Amino acid sequence: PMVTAATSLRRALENPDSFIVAPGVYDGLSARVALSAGFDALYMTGAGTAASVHGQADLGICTLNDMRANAEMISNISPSTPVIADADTGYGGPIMVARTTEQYSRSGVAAFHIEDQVQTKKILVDTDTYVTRIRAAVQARQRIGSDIVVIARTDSLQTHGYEESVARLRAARDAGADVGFLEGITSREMARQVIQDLAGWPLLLNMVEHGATPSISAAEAKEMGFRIIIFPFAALGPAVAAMREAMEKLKRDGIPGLDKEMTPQMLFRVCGLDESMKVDAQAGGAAF
Amino acid sequence: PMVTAATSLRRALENPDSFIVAPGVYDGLSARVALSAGFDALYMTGAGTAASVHGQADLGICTLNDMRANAEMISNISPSTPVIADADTGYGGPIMVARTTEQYSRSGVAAFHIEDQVQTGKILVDTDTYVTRIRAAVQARQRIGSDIVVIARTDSLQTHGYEESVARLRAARDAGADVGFLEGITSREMARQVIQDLAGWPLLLNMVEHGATPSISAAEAKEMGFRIIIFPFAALGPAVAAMREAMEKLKRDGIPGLDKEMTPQMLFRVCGLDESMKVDAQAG
Amino acid sequence: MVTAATSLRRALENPDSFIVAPGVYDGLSARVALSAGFDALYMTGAGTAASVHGQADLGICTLNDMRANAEMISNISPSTPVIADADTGYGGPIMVARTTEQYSRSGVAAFHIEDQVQTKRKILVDTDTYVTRIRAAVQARQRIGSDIVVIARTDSLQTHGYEESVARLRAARDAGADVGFLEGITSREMARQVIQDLAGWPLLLNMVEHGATPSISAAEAKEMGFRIIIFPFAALGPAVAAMREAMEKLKRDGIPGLDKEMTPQMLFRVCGLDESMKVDAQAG
Amino acid sequence: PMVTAATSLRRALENPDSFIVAPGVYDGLSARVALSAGFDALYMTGAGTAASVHGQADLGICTLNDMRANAEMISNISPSTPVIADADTGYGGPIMVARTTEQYSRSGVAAFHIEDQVQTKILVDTDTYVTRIRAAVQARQRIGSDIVVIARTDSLQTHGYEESVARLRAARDAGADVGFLEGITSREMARQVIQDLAGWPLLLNMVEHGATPSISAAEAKEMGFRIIIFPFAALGPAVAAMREAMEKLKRDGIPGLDKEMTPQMLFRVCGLDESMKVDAQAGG
Ligand SMILES: [Mg+2]
Ligand SMILES: [Mg+2]
Ligand SMILES: [Mg+2]
Ligand SMILES: [Mg+2]
Repeated sequence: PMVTAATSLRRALENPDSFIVAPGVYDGLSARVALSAGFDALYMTGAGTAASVHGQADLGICTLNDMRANAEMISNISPSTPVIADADTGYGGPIMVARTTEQYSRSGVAAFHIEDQVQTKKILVDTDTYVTRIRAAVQARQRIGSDIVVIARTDSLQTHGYEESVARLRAARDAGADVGFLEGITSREMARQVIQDLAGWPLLLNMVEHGATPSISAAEAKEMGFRIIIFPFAALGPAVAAMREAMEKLKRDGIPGLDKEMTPQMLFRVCGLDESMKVDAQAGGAAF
Repeated sequence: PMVTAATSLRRALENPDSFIVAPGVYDGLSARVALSAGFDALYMTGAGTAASVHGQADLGICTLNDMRANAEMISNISPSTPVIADADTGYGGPIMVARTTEQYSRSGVAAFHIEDQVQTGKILVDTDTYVTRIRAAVQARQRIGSDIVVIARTDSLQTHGYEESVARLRAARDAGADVGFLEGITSREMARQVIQDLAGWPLLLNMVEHGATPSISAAEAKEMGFRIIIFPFAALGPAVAAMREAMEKLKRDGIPGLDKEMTPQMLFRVCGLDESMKVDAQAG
Repeated sequence: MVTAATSLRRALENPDSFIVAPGVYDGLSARVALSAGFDALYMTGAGTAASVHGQADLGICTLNDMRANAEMISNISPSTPVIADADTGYGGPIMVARTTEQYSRSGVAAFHIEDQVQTKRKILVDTDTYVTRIRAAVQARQRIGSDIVVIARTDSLQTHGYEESVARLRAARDAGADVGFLEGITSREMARQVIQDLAGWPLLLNMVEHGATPSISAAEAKEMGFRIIIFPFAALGPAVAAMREAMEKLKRDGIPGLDKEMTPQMLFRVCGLDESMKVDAQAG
Repeated sequence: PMVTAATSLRRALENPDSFIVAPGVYDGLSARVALSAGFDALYMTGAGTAASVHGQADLGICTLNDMRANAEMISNISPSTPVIADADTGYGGPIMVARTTEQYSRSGVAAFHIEDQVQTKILVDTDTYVTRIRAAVQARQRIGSDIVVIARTDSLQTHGYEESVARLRAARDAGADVGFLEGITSREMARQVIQDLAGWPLLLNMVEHGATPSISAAEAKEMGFRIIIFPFAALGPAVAAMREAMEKLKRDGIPGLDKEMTPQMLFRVCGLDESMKVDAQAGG
């Protein structure tokens, strides 16, 4: 039988000693680089999928199709490594939440977050309608015997302020969500409070540096009491800076002038050539 | 009415003076970042497509669906910037070579390259099979009236040597292909020779450094007489070295330590936010 | 390079042309309608939902799903106009713009956008949000020089009344729409009344039988002054009733018992094997 | 603990008493319609996929992407019901056969077939064909998938019976679960193959009016087959019905569809009530 990295994530979350550190990846390449560096979890950023798949800002231009194709691909690079995937607002009503839940599960996604924003347009949907997306996800994975981890995100902080944020989290905890995600915590003090306010329920810190949140390392998050830290820009920021200074060097020099170690063979190795080659060798033949 | 950058690439190649630099791009970011640097053609690498879309080596794992979708979105980031796309071996026989051709045209691809390998090393098909692909591609764009530039590429140098490569390319030239492409050129002298051996007919140099070919710059390639130069790992080697570095620093420190400017807003404006905002604003 | 969007556009500026488009949901139903002699086709979203997804018409189809099926049907016979459901444009003006650009590149002759909320959890959006949709579509096609015909549909007849329905149809006309589409017309006096309320603007009749709408045949509808009549269930209804009977009979017998002309050779002929064979012979 | 119909099928096939009867379905409609007729296995046909998804003959036009998506939609209408899908030649070499196998597994497909034709009737040598079967088996062992590997040979009309048998023995020995002699030409050949490969599950393709005699499910079972498929069960009826309705609509200018043939009815055939329960349970 098939196993998923949902089940080992779930099992690590039911354990108070485990802390999940998941760099933000957005494509095959970033996923391979992060895995080679020895990360035991990855986070598929939706801002990065929008940037890579469509070359757009994150304005809600990825469909279910895009987002699931990208999460399934990242989940199956290393199937025993948990992937936490953005799932925006679930791509419609409860029928669409269920469909997303089932498709992410079949794809081997370990966890996905679902938020309280309006599909289209930060504009928010009433709490009732939000818990409706939560319930439909929990019931969907329940129908298919899936251990996928439901993360409940709330984008209500700046809009409606701390207590309303904590209210909407608690409503989603009561409707079955496995983890809470307060977007844009504004101080270390608010991060300690929310751990205490939703005591005993796992929480996820979103660590995008240089924004509403002070810079909190993974050892410090763990000690404040979070259960997951994600860094959605760990790969994007570096990649964009280097591609820009590489492009400009090419435009000056007329040749990329890459280090003698960036052979194409090496980039196929980063992408698991050796493993493909033994998959081909094992089937008999041949081509290598 | 409705316009493709194949027409304009096409006329550049007709001007004996135009020299085309196409850096290698693989996704929406690399594409956006290269257009921001001021480049006037792009090159969609299929190795880069296999690495980004699937996380795999360049081993023929991308389907026509896969490649056609990545090339349509890169092509429509800047619809007036010619895009040159890997089309591999045209994704099957004549019927599939024609779908690939029609699907790339509708999508506004400016040029694509078809090679002489099995689908499917390196390992080669015969000149008659290879020319059937080339003729399927030409006759298909003629039926729909597409100006898409058909690039005939050969991988026969390593196995069969120089005269075999040249004759495969003459065979393709005679079947209608607009540009030649001798892959894996092994010396400066052979670069000078192919150009004169196929005088009159424009040629593409694939410049992936530190492989089979000496390191030739845009400037040395235009002296030799190439009409197009491409740099497939131009976005992708820099992105890999930078991510690897950032990940093993994040592993040691427990925090990215990103430069103050690498913010999500930075990325949004790199990805054409101010224009997305104008579109919405203009609709009401 | 041409699309049927152009020819449908001038068919609609010429006052004597009337468009008869039977509902088609996959490539088979498209090939069968074309063979019957039909000069236009209508891609039902109801049917697309049922076929690609095996689901009721519940807003479960994505722009990815609708656009693939619309490109395919449009390109079975590129010179025959295809009118495609485009639901609510799959989001805000940013998505409405993508939808228009993608259908245009796809060869799709005409598409329709409505005033329902994208995601229920009939419920409509206000008129300004609706007009924003229609405006995003006109502007999007104008930027890329696309002739794709923009059909403004309203589902407000039941929820708001006929006077409101007419006001939303006039507000869509003012925003640049090419054709209007009152959904669910309840009588012929209302039919003749909408044609007159929006005099000089072409209107589309949705003729799904046994609904809110009396039975109006292509000729009567032309005579009244409609310029397009669609029959979304023309293929779906007969396909479903016959497959259900075939299956129950196979369940009873243990063998299908099909007519001797129900063969894989008849299928392939239906689905243009002779032309696929002309194409492959040509490349050789 | 997420479960797949591959497990129940593979376990049924270990139990001699079990006989598998599956009609051919090509899309969500024809699959809803067969399931409602009481069937407990479904066959996804490749010729019907090409005709529905692409509008084309069964010519090698479908891609892994086309074929895996239609397969996952069909498996997931009734996930406890086993679905046998076509997999052509597995879409490349060991690497693509393995992707095909992984992706089919994750989609809930219960069994698939891989045959011995060239990717692009012309056959590949036994060794190459066995490499695919072996790559299928090893791919699914690696992920712990119970997916059923069916080995198909199309060698009969080109090489005759004894070559056919040699190819299934070689697929068998490499790990395939079931054998599929395409185009069996008599009742005697049918008993001879079942026998020559005793104790190895066989499948009978039953497409009436071809080279195979009409053999019903009951007779196939009595013979020794473990699986009977009816690829054309839904295609034949669908095409004839639509043709006839299309021609009638052309003459009459109105479908004149039966009073039963409505949206409500389609939406019920495609699971409307179950969609509404799911909604009411969410809200809550
Ligand atoms: Mg998001
Ligand atoms: Mg390639
Ligand atoms: Mg619709
Ligand atoms: Mg097939």
